[PDB]
Amino acid sequence: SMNIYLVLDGSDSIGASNFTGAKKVLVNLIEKVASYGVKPRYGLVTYATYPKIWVKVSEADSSNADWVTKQLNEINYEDHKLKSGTNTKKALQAVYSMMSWPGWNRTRHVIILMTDGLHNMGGDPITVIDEIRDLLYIGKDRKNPREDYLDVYVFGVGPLVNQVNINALASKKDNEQHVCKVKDMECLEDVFYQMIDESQSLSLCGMVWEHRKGTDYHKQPWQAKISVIRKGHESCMGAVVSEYFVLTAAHCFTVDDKEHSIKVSVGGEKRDLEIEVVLFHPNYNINGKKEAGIPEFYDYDVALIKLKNKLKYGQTIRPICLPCTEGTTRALRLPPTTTCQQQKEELLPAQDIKALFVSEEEKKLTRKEVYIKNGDKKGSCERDAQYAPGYDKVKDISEVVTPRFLCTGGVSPYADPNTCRGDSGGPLIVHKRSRFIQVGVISWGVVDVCKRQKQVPAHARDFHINLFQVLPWLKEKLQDEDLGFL
Ligand SMILES: *C(=O)c1ccc(NC(=N)N)cc1
Ligand SMILES: [Mg+2]
Ligand code: NA
Ligand code: NA
Ligand code: NA
Ligand code: NA
Ligand code: NA
Ligand code: NA
Repeated sequence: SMNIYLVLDGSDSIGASNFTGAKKVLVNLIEKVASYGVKPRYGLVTYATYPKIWVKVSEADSSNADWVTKQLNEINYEDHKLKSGTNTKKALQAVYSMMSWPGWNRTRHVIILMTDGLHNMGGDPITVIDEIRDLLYIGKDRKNPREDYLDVYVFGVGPLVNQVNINALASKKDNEQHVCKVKDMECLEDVFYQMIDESQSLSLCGMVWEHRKGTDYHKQPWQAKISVIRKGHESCMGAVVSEYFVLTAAHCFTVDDKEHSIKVSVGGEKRDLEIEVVLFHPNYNINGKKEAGIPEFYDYDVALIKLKNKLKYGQTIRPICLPCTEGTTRALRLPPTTTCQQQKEELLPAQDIKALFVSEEEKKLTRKEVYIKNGDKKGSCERDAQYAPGYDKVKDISEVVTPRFLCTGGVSPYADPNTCRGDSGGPLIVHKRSRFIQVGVISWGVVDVCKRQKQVPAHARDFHINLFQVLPWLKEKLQDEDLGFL
């Protein structure tokens, strides 16, 4: 159990612009905490001469991150009156009231105070912290000091901050920093990682460690690089979907590729991983429609690689969320009664869908933003497939562009970058609730525009396998991977 008390100075010396900026910091904090699957109870207080309580921890809705964010969003600087005074002592007493009683020893308390430290009313605020420590039995007995149950963070607001007062109120813990200037984004970023336990979220799909010290492996933890030694060697990308499986494209391999010639690499490890076997989608067949004028048919272009050794999740090796699983429901912060159709309506709505994929560019991994044409622009994106090499004589183009495909690329609504051969097998991702959900697998394209090319044609479209359209296979092959498919 955890309680987070947001206390915002709304006095005269803060000013409108910086008061709003302060809320932004808090809004972003709530969002990031929620993204980690953590559900604390929130206290929301603004103050000047007196405190104004917007949210109390005892309220049932205090643990609803959307509701709290809504409250914070509605708070207007001018709402808080009597700005000529600044009584920080009182602000902390309001927090004291939320803790006092008319399993307590199991609740952790985190106070986040945003002020310039210039109180000109009431006594010394330090006194209240002392009362709070006493109330929570902290620093009273060795072997049970319970220092872990309280954290007092003070974020200095504005250009004219009184460093001494701010330092005085903040917790004092070894190897930790509890004081930050609001504009010092490095410090604020470090605070988060001192507050939330990374361990409690290792089993969560679509998670990324976003710290500034992070590497490409940290930013794309699910990313797997696949090598096939043959003839000309093959290179494909893939995504970790479970401790044993990596999802990629079927065309990356042939029935003539032997297990030992296929190596997988993850997490920035120097070593390669050995595979047990490749599971091609049963309906995949690149020569299945030659008669219809389709030299290579990419329908059902997906495959699951079962590794020999089970992976262990860490900040450089994590699974990406898959459609219609309980993991994606939680990642989206939706009730347990959510259905596959509902996740679909949320992830793949009938419109241009903001999405992204990853592309290696000379050792480094980069994110490419694209738009999935799933609205009244879809038919046009698909028809451009008629301009693909070897597809000039396909009778009905909808015979090559099956319902299994998602379509991206083009100049509308935006100039979409294109996938390169090396990106094939990689995941087409949707970024929601600060989490990453895989909606497709990079398969093929119409125009060869890879270095990425200068300017590309308006018909340079790319196709990807819609995971929603191969769910029965994913659910069947991954039934024992504890992913909780719906
Ligand atoms: C994957 O192997 C892949 C993806 C996209 C393309 N683009 C084009 N053929 N234009 C090729 C290969
Ligand atoms: Mg003031
Ligand atoms: Na709400
Ligand atoms: Na002690
Ligand atoms: Na950890
Ligand atoms: Na480390
Ligand atoms: Na659930
Ligand atoms: Na769909």
